Amino acid sequence: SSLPVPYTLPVSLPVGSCVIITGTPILTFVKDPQLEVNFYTGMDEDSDIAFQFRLHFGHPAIMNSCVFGIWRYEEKCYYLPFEDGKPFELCIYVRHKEYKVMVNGQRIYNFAHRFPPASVKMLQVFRDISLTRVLISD
Amino acid sequence: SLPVPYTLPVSLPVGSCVIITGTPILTFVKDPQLEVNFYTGMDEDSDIAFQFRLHFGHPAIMNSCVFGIWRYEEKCYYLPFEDGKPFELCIYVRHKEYKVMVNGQRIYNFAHRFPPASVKMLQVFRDISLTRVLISD
Repeated sequence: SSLPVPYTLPVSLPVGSCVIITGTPILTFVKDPQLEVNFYTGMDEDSDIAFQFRLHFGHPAIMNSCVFGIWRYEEKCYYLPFEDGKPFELCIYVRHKEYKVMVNGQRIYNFAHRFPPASVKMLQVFRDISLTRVLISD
Repeated sequence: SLPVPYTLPVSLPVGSCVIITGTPILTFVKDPQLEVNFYTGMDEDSDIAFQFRLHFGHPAIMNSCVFGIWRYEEKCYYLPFEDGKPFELCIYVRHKEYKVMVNGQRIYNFAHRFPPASVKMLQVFRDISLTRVLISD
């Protein structure tokens, strides 16, 4: 039913295209389960990354003390309410000057291009997910 | 709805529990959170023995890697549901630690950095409407 993880795919992502990534979080093996998506400008692991998207599936909780006006050593964890992950659709739409990032149809960010979109040659998707679909749409 | 910020003189001996209930407010700021401070005095310039900050959204972090060097991170929070479901935060005072529970789930044991007797004031604020604040034992 799925795709191997890590998943690597040569891609062309011109303006007007969209990367659609769907899957289910795996919340049972690591304390800070996350999704990582990389857009590489070449085919090697050596090459530059035009755009990395990392999404944490938990809620960060940060604890600390303030002594003599100075915050001290931070202690952090990720709160995971439900123990099954909510299936997600990540959509990265390529606009002329930005990537428009949507999670479950909700726009969360507009990331201004730091390389021309045509520089992207390869997509990588990995970490704490069961991968269902990866496609490039228009 | 209790006023926010909510500040309360408290005594938190071993065996007590701070119970805070409310519902997140997700519509005014991009990174809605809950902040709870245990102060060691009544002044706002008092020391904080324990702060608990919870982000109601999911952090998403974006960056580029150029010449092998990660560059400037851009961060945002994904806020699903519709609005946040109500929450219960329980901070149990044990002999050596606070046991932090969210919605009945123990998420963290924070070792005391001050004797719990040092705590004199509780403050609860940021992006919540507050329903109850009580100290039980």
